[PDB]
Amino acid sequence: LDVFRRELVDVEGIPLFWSIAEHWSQVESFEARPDDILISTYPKSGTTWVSEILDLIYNNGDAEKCKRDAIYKRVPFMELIIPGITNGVEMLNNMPSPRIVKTHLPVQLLPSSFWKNDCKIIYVARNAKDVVVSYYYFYQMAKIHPEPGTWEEFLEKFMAGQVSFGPWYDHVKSWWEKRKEYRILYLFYEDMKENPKCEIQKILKFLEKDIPEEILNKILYHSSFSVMKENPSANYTTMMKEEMDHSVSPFMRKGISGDWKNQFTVAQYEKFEEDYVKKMEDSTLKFRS
Ligand SMILES: Nc1ncnc2c1ncn2[C@@H]1O[C@H](COP(=O)(O)O)[C@@H](OP(=O)(O)O)[C@H]1O
Ligand SMILES: O=[N+]([O-])c1ccc(O)cc1
Ligand SMILES: O=[N+]([O-])c1ccc(O)cc1
Repeated sequence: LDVFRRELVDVEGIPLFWSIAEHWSQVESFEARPDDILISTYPKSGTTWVSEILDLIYNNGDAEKCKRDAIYKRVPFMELIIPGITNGVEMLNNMPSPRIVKTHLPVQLLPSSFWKNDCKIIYVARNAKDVVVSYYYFYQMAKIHPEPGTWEEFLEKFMAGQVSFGPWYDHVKSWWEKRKEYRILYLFYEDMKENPKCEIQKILKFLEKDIPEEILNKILYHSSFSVMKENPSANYTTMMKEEMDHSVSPFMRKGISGDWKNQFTVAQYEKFEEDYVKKMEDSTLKFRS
C-alpha cells in the first residue's frame, strides 16, 4: 500500500498524518463511555509501557491473557486511521467496556465526548530531550511519518513543533493545566524508571482498585523493559516491515532515561536548553532529565 512517508497535514493547527486529517470528522465525533480510561501522551513518552501496565491491571497480572492480541489491538490508538491498514475509532466502537483508549491528541483536539463523559485520564510525560531522541529513531523506523532528515534537521523540526502531533512544549503544558478541570493522573516516565512500584500504586489508587501485593509484583515484573522488549504482543514486531522496520530501529530501543547525552552535541544541548527555558517558564511543570 502506498500510504507511507507523506507530508503531515494541518488539523486545527496541529500537524497530523494525512489519513487522520482525511478522517477527522470520525475522530471528532468519537463516542466515549463513562468507564473508558484514556491514556494520553505526547509520542515516545511511555505510552506502550503504561498501556501494558493498565492491561495487566485489568487482567490481574495474567501474562497469557495479556498476550491475547498485540498491544495496538488491546489498547487501540483512537485517532490513527490509515486506509487499508487500521481504524482506531472502529476498533474502539466494537470493543466491549471497560475500554482502554490510547491518544496522542493535544488537549484542544481531544474529542469532546471524553469531557462530556468526565472520563478518567492517565497522562504520561517524559523529559523533552529524551523524547526527541526517541522520536528521531521512531521516525526512521515507523514509515507513516515523513522522512526525519538528519538528527540536526529533526531536532530543529522538533523545537519548532513541526513534527507529528505538534510541539511537545504545548502538549505537556496544556495537558498539565487541564488536570484542574478533569480527573487526570499526570505521570512522569522518569518516576516510573526510578520507582515503578510507587507509580503503579498511584495508578491503582486513581483507578480505585486495591489488589494483593502478589498481583502488584506480577504486574511490575511483566511491565519491565527487559520483559516487554522480548514480548511480541508488546514490542510491535508483529507489524509489517513496510509499517515499522525493526531492522532500522526497534520500537523497544533502549528504555532508559538520559539517552539524550548520547545524541546531543554540547552546542545542541545549550541551544535546546535556552529555548526550553523560554517556552516553559510560564508553567509549574518540572522535569528530570
Ligand atoms: N517497559 C518499559 N520500560 C521503560 N521504557 C519503555 C518500556 N516500554 C517501552 N519503553 C520505551 O518507551 C519509548 C516509547 O514510548 P511510546 O510507547 O510512547 O512510543 C521508547 O523509548 P526509547 O526510544 O528511548 O528507548 C521505549 O523503549
Ligand atoms: O500500521 N501501523 O503503522 C500502525 C497500525 C496500528 C497502530 O496502532 C500503530 C501503527
Ligand atoms: O506512525 N505510527 O505508526 C505510529 C505513531 C505513533 C504511535 O504511538 C504508534 C505508531
